[PDB]
Amino acid sequence: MQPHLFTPLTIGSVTLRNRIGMSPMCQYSAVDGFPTDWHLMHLGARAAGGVGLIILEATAVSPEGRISPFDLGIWSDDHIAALSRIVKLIESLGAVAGIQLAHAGRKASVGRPWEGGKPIAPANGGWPVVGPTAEPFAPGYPTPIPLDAAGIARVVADFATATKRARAAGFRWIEIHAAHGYLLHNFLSPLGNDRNDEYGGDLRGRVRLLSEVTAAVRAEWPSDLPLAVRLSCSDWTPEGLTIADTVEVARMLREQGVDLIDCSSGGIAPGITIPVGEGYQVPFAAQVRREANIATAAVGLITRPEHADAIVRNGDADLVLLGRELLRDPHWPLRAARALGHDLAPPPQYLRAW
Amino acid sequence: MQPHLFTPLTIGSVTLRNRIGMSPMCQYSAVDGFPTDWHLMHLGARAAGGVGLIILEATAVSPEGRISPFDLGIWSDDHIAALSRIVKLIESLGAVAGIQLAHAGRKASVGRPWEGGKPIAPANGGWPVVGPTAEPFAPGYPTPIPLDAAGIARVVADFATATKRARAAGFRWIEIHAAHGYLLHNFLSPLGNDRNDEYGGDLRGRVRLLSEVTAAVRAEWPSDLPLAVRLSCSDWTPEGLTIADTVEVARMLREQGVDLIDCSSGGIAPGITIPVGEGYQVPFAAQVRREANIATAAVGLITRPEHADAIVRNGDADLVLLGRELLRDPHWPLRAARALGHDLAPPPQYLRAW
Ligand SMILES: Cc1cc2nc3c(=O)[nH]c(=O)nc-3n(C[C@H](O)[C@H](O)[C@H](O)COP(=O)(O)O)c2cc1C
Ligand SMILES: Cc1cc2nc3c(=O)[nH]c(=O)nc-3n(C[C@H](O)[C@H](O)[C@H](O)COP(=O)(O)O)c2cc1C
Repeated sequence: MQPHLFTPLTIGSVTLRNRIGMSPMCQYSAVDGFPTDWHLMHLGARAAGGVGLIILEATAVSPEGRISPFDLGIWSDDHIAALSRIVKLIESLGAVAGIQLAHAGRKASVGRPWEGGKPIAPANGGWPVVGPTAEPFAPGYPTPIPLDAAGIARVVADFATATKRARAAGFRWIEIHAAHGYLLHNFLSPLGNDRNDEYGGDLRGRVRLLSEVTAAVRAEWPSDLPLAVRLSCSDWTPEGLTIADTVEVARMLREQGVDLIDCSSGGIAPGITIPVGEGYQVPFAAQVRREANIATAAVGLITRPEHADAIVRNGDADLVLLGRELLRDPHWPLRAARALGHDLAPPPQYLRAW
Repeated sequence: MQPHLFTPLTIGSVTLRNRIGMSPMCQYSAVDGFPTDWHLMHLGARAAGGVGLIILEATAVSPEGRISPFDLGIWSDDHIAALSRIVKLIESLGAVAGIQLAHAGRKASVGRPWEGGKPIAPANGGWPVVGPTAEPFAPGYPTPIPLDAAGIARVVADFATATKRARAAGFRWIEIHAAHGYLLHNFLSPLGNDRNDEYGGDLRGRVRLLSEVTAAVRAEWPSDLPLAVRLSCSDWTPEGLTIADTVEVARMLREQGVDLIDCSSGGIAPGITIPVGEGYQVPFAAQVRREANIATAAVGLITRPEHADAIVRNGDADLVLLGRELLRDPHWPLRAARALGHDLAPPPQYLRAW
């Protein structure tokens, strides 16, 4: 009589068949924000693998908000068609389709990870980036234009429009990317802010932008459908965001009608030694969930089925997200099920294999 | 000097990157012979997973030749567009796109395996079947209208047009399905085929259909592209086909220009006890390679990386085809490379996971 890895989960009118999600993972394979056949196959395989929730990569609410020129985008109505096609593949295979709205902020305009991931200058078809202050992310990175009032309203509107498009594309779950040194986290974290205005200083100020985005997003997204935020729970130095801070943000987000905190960390700056290891971020998921009375997703080097189960049974999170493990093994849910002794049918096309 | 599982294979203008092929596997997921997003993801995924050669399922050269109403088709020019799209995805991931042309013949007009695979009547969307004699396959199956002068050269033409179509879609490997109880095998096997024409009785006779089909295909198939034929090598019964016969058939197909025999078995009639087990068809692949001096593929309950490798190292076969292993694990070649100590990188999108 406790929740396990293969217990459904209901928020609003959306029921995940189990507690396994595919974590948002950029593919750097879009053209002008448009997906290719790559995306259909990549996301499809996991939905056929048996995960209950596919969350699409960081999808840029605007061109300047992309990590790379190859980022999936949602800044035009033209983006709706190919995304809904992806939604239909995913849902025919019994998973729920979700999407991560993103803005890379001062970390935008870089090359693909597998090409060294170096900043691309505006001469080579980069673009000027934005942020809370003109403080570059690292040596060699561009000097961001600090957002003023007009730039801030633009972002909120951009998230708001993106939300409409996601709805039209048939997504039944949306996550706001407010982690990994990107625009929202950059505002939230003391390490990147020097802003003395209402969008910095105190925690109440530093959270203002995430809060305006959340409200704009939430207002466009039917109360009926799950909304998530992904946070960088800790900056992993004493002078940055701590879990305590995160808890207070989660509490405020809950009040704004967010259904789930997806609990990540890192990214605000380079050179921060982060204690990586199996389930190293689960404790953040545990704390947020207890203390902010909100559902959480746990993530980071979760690869073993019994570990995933323990996370759900121990009430440390509601959702277990797999990144790399699902890249290695899109059929992991099916193996998880047999390892734990739960019932999961493969695609009918594959019955004669199992 | 001599090869292992990850050694390239050249035939004409086509270089397979390793010795691992995906065995043709019917998906029962087409409408009027057209594929869906199911196929693109299903086939793309195994190419993403690093197999050298993707053989598409049994693709019907005519409507009547389909196993099920839901079979892939290549009887119409309409079918070119969608299949080339499948080919471009496959080729973009570094694998070679192949296709198996098929005619279910007497076993034609049945439902999906997971829907009881029971015959479907003409009143109910079924179609009258065709083949060597008027004898049904088993209790319950329709009555095959025997093929005449006319019927025969329609089948031969069909295989030939299909072949033109496959070239147009960009397939660079073609296999003729002359196994599993289907039209060509049905004519080749004494069991259940009592024909007494020049298309029956003697081996010289029983093989005529396959040889003409072979000739037709070869003529349309450019000479720099490999051609394979899958055979049932044994009927597993005393009075049926034997490795001795298959060896003779192979020797004949080598002289017709066929580049490889894909060595399967079974399917002529029900009630034949088949001694299934790991590598149970591999001695057939060995013997055909030994005595007919022709390249071969092995297939049948091969799952282990070292066994697949041992098959190639020993010269039992040139190519190892995996069916069910790849349904279960599209990424098998990546795991098999790691276990045997060969370099095989995953798609760049996935490098962070390996
Ligand atoms: C290729 C790749 C792409 C990623 N893309 C995103 C992304 O678009 N958005 C995001 O919030 N996190 C992204 N991440 C981080 C993961 O979503 C996830 O939080 C973390 O890697 C979980 O660890 P795991 O990969 O060990 O499961 C990505 C990670 C990888 C390896
Ligand atoms: C779902 C499924 C569909 C298949 N469809 C075909 C087919 O279209 N053509 C064919 O020649 N063999 C077909 N086969 C047989 C396999 O290609 C293969 O030769 C045999 O299963 C080899 O053993 P393996 O699956 O253990 O590798 C199919 C097998 C399965 C399980």
